[PDB]
Amino acid sequence: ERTFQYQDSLPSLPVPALEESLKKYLESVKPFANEDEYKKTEEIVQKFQEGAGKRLHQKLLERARGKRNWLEEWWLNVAYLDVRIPSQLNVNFVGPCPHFEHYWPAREGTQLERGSMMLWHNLNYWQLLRREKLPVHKSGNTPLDMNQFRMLFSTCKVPGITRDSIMNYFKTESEGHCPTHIAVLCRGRAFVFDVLHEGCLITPPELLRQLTYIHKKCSNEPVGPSIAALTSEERTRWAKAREYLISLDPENLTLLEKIQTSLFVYSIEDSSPHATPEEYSQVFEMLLGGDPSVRWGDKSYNLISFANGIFGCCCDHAPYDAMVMVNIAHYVDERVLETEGRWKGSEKVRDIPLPEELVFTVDEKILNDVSQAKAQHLKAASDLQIAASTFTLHPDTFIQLALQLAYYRLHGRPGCCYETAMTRYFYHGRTETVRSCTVEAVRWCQSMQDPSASLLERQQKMLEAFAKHNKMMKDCSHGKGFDRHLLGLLLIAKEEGLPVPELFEDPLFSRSGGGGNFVLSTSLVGYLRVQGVVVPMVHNGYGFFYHIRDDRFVVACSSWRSCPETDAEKLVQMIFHAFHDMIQLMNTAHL
Repeated sequence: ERTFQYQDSLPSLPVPALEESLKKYLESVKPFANEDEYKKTEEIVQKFQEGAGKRLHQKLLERARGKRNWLEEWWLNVAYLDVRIPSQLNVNFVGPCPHFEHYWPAREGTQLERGSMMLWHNLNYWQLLRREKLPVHKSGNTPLDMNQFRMLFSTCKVPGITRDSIMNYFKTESEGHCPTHIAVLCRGRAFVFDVLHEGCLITPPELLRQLTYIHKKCSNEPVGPSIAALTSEERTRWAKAREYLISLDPENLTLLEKIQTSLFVYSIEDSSPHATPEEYSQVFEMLLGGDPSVRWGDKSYNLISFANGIFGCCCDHAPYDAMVMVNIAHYVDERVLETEGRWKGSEKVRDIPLPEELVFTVDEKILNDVSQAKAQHLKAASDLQIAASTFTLHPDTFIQLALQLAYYRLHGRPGCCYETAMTRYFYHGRTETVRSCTVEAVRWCQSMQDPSASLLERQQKMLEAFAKHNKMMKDCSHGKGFDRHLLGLLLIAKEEGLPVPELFEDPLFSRSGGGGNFVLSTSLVGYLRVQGVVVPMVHNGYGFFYHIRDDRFVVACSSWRSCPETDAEKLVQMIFHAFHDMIQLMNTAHL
């Protein structure tokens, strides 16, 4: 069995029935509307269903007739590439490598040694992928889309004036040649070297010589021009800075492309985030913040190495979602476990070429832009607050409802929530929105705060909330959600120069979360001991992510300090109490 052999067999992303989508939409706005607003929205939806919507839907069906995935290109552009805000901090997702839970606890002086092994395992993953030896993901006997794995290596975003682009240089052995070098960022400088020698992958001792060489060379020398810091800027500012940089010397483009085509970028940081099984929220913070001078925000996969032997991944969210990163990070975690975090092979170090430095041609203007880039990123990142803890009826639904209750208790109102739903059953399927803030969820939350509510009432309403969320998640992952569908209708109109339908201008459309206005941006990040996180979707909102183990729940929450109303730590404390109360309710109801 080969990694991508089922791709040509995957079913097309479906287009739900208009009526069902509009029914679900109407039901979703109830928690945020009074009688009048609801009646208004209902009439707007009815007219839409009878007129413009019916026509736009037909056009969407025609698009689907010619595309195995009618949403793919649109989603990439509208959700990522066209967005102008600095993506490195506000869009990229990060994930700490869980090796400090066992063999690699935080310890000064272990950066280079552990680093050599981190690269070795990551590269072995790449070899498996290139040979298509990576196991095909399946639900039962049904294969899932594996296309996102092509975006892990040799993939990089390139800034544009109005629209960025994704360059995917990866290729399996059957398709052709694939770049074989990695890029290392250190002290505002950049180096590259081939990972192959005489046909085989170089070993940890050899990789250690490369890293040691780079580290030692830069340590007692001033920080370089830090061109990488430009990747953390507002997208248009970076696009222009990139054009200017290239105008200074054609060769500069060659240097940029070398970074772009590298299997991945490895960053050497001199900071040491507190990272223990108990407290490691700081790893998330330095991963999203850090020193821009050694981070290539546009890279799909930027492996980060801290001074205390701690590691993490920072990824561009544009080409793929977090699960690919979770998979490789877990793969590495297993390798470290099986090897006791050591290289027990030959200590020989063959005579391989030393890393080559990419020396960019720069002038006073470029250096001023670089300076500006670093400053804006550091300032913006300093406003980020991260709270991470471990707590020890589908678990995902349980957590989603607990979050609803926690927010309800902490802020006194239902929080419109976005939960990622994967649609990998379909060709190049990525995600769909699950709206956790349902009428059922709110009714249950009210009963939990209702002194006159009987144990039986609370249990009954909670179960009804579970059932609703479960059905919702199932439909969404099966392509029957409605958020992407409505987006598609909107894009059909725009692409033809037709006006925006009134349904989207309706106050309830954005109050219910539409248009990227969810106060709670959430997602399960799997069951592989790896945790991921991104900043909130809105200034006065939260980012809440988690992963599930057979004996615990691990959560990571983000919020903006400049927003006095929100507090990531308090929300996490609140959800833990929520977990407690729900557990108690279930056990008591047990009887």
